[PDB]
Amino acid sequence: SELNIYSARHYNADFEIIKKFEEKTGIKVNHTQAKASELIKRLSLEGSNSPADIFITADISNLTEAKNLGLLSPVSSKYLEEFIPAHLRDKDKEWFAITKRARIIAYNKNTNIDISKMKNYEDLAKAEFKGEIVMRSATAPYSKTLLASIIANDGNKEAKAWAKGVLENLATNPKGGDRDQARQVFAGEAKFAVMNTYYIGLLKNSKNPKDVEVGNSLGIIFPNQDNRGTHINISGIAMTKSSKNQDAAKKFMEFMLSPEIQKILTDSNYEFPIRNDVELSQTVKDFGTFKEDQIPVSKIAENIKEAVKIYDEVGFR
Ligand SMILES: [Fe+3]
Repeated sequence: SELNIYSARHYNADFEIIKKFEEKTGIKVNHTQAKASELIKRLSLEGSNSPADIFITADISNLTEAKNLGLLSPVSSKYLEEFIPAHLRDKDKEWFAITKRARIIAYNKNTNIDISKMKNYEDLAKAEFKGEIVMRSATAPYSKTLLASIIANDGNKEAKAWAKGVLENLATNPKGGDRDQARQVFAGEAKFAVMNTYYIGLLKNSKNPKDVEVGNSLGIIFPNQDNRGTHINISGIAMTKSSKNQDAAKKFMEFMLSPEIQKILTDSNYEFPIRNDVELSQTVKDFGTFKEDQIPVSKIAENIKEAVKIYDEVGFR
């Protein structure tokens, strides 16, 4: 049992990546998957005695929460610092992006839909869109971090108004993740879905013909193009403080930023690579170009508590 990974990622593409690491290094990987909230509690209760070496997330704020709970340890790697831009890794060297993703607003491009008035995140909360929006639970990392970014940019008053309006505008109570919101848009149960870009790729390229149809129907609004740009989040990685296979851990972290693995992440999981010398997959190119929010993801995550607070006060959960 040579490397223990606790991962909140939820993608079949990761199995190939793991196997590739094992074949390269001879290290066997023990892969545990659960919700980030459950992995953080588990690392908290296991403490110093945890078998965990690596914590992997699909969200910045999950990494920062683990950090701020003393659950991680710094890794100083020339390899990671050379290929990951400073804005996409912890100043204190305890977490590191492996990919980027954008949380966008999707519509059914196989319909005539006026998207002229759905340009910014704030537009989701607008009375005119009552009954026309779908979004997953406020307890989801993607949901919490998106609201954190709205607080970071617009402050808590506007953020609360936004959360209230979104709640009031939901076509249905939240059910499932991003792909279920996409299915709702395909089916005509809602006009707009808040979702991550890579799910569009996963759907368009799915083994399931029904999901291919859903994916093929989706058009992308990259919100806030006229101003601050679209919300970016990261999938990221850290060494746990509990790590006893630290050699292997640092090897795996560097491996995640290697050319072939960054290529798999965009080719097979439709995410944006962190490395600036890896070609995007054709599906990802097809999402189109867009302006990104320039706020550091670390600063977003500083507003995570107020995000959970607001969602609670407004009546989510
Ligand atoms: Fe995801």
